[PDB]
Amino acid sequence: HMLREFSFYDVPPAHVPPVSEPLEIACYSLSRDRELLLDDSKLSYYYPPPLFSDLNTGFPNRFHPPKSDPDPISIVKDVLMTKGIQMNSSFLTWRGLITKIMCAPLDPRNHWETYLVMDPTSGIIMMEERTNQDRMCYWGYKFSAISTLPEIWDANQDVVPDEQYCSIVKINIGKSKLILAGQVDCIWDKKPENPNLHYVQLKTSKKYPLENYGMRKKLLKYWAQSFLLGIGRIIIGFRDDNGILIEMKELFTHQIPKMLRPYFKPNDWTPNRLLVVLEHALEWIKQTVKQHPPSTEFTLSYTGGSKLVLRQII
Ligand SMILES: Cc1cc2nc3c(=O)[nH]c(=O)nc-3n(C[C@H](O)[C@H](O)[C@H](O)COP(=O)(O)OP(=O)(O)OC[C@H]3O[C@@H](n4cnc5c(N)ncnc54)[C@H](O)[C@@H]3OP(=O)(O)O)c2cc1C
Repeated sequence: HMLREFSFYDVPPAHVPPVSEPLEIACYSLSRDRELLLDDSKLSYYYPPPLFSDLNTGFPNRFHPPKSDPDPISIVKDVLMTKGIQMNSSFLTWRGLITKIMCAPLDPRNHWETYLVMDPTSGIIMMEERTNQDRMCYWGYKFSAISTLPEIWDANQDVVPDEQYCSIVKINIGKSKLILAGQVDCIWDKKPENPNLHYVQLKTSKKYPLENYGMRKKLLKYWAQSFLLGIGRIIIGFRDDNGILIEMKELFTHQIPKMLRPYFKPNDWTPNRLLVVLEHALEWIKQTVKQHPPSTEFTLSYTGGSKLVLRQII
C-alpha cells in the first residue's frame, strides 16, 4: 500500500554533520553457552599472532558455527533497564544496522530489511532484524581467535564466534541521538576515561592497492563500522589465497579517510558524503515514524537501486 521513499541522490550537498565521540554507557559479555553476563569477562586483549599462521587450522572440526539468527534489540533495552540507564535518545539499535544504512550507497548487492517500532514509554525508535560459516568466514573467526588473549590474571583451540563482548554507546549524528550496541573484538591495553578508543577491530582480507575500487569500498565499510562505535584501531591480517597470514597492518580508524584521500575518483562515495546522506536518512526515518502512534510497526528495506523504502506493516 502506502510507501515512503528516500533517495540517496536527492540529498543536497551539505557540510558534514557533527558527530560526537561515542560514549560507552554499558557493556556485557555472552558466554560460549549463551549466558548474558553484565561484565567484561569476555573482553580479550590483542596480541599479534605469528606471521604465516594457517587460518584453515581447526576448520571444520574445531569450528562451532555461529547461531545464524538475528538477535532482538530488546536484549539491549533490557540491559539498560537492568542497569537503570534511561533511554532519552532517538534510536536504539545494533551498530551493524546503522552501518547497513550508512553503507547502502556503497554496495547495491547487499539487500536487507529491518523492523522499526517506537516505544510508547520512552519514545525511542527501536530497530532490529527478524530475517556465514564457509571456509572464508572461518578465516576471519580464526584470525580473531589467534590474535586475542582472554583475561587470565583476574579471571582451548575451539573457534567459537558466539562468545562475544559488546559495548553499548551513545553517539550523536547531526541532530539524531543514537544508542548503539556493537560487538568488540578485543582491547589494545587495560580497560580504563571513555574506553572505546582503546578497542580494536580485527579483520582479514587479501591485500590490494588502494587504487583498487573494491579495496577502497571495503576499507570504507571497515571505517564506517568502527567509527560508529568509537573503535580506535582496526588491525587487518592480510592473507594469501591459501588462507596463510602474510602481513599484519595496524590502522587508526580516524586515519582511514586520510589514507584514502589521494585515491578517490571524482564520482566516489567519500566518508563525508556517506555521513551527510546517513544524517538525512535518519532524520527522514524519525520524521516518518513520528508521524505514527507508538507501537506502529514499520519495515525499512534496501533492495538495490538508490533508495530506501519504509512501509507500515498491516
Ligand atoms: C539471518 C541473520 C542471522 C544472523 N546471525 C548472527 C550470528 O550468528 N552471530 C552474530 O553475532 N550476529 C548475527 N546476526 C546479526 C545480529 O542480529 C546483530 O545485528 C549483531 O550481532 C549486532 O552486533 P554488531 O556488532 O552491531 O554487528 P556487525 O557490526 O554487523 O558485525 C560485527 C560482528 O558480529 C559478527 N556478526 C555480525 N553479523 C553476523 C552474522 N549474520 N553471522 C555471523 N556473525 C555475524 C561478526 O563477528 C562481526 O564481525 P565482522 O564485521 O568483522 O565480521 C544475524 C542477522 C541476521 C539477519
